Amino acid sequence: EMEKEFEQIDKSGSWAAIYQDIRHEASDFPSRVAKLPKNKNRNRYRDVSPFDHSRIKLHQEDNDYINASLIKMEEAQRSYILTQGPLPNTVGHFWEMVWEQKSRGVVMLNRVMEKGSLKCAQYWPQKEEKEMIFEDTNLKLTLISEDIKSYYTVRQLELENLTTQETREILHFHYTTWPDFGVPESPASFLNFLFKVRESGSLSPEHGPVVVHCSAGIGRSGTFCLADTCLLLMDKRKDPSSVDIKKVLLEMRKFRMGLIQTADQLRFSYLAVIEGAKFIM
Ligand SMILES: CN(C)c1ccncc1
Repeated sequence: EMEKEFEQIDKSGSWAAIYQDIRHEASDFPSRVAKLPKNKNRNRYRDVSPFDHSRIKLHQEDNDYINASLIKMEEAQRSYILTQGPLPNTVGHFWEMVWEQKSRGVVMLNRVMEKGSLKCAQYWPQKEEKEMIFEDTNLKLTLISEDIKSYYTVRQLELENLTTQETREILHFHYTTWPDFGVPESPASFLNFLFKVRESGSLSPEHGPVVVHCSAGIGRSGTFCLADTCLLLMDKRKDPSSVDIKKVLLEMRKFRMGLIQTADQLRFSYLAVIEGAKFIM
């Protein structure tokens, strides 16, 4: 059981050590398309690249590249698209990916400004009456409603394909209170937020995979997917204590590099799963 293993690593202060074992054990696959010089401007960080095997393609014949990975968890029957925070020049690409993959939800785990720098372009409208047109991808985006709570905001958006005049409702789940440094003290607000995304039906097999992002799409984004998958595996298995969080993280790293950036994020993920398991048992 991981609750016991938590006290072990904690009392022995071994988090840096576990985390390094995971670093060394993690898959390494080619990322050739990401490093093409034509794609340099489409990447927020030169050291964070999708693997060729798991990358999302845009359907535009011109240049199909976006910094986005499909994570398929076969036993949990859960998929996720992890992506970087959009750049000023890739906001149209982001929404074209959301349109093509038939996603129902976008989960955002960062503020647009953190530590006095832009972590992300402002890629959605701030006012009902000021909609956004992405000329490069022929899409229109409208704010329908916005529900601001203490720890997170939920927004209702209409995405319209100007080419075919089809429209879809997108839910934007924005966690607003992840601290600039370190991790939340308690995982309660994060778990609440994750249960709210689940309730929406954004994580359901009826729809395309949820799109999850922070700045790089590996740290906070990793914690989100890891917690959701582990909790779902605990519902599904005859013995819930058979779920090894290190095994699940390693399976997820076959699909995108660097998921969980720090030993703090690893500790927080254990804590989120352990606490979440109480609300599930
Ligand atoms: C490469 N990169 C992070 C950027 C591209 C375009 N505008 C601002 C930043």
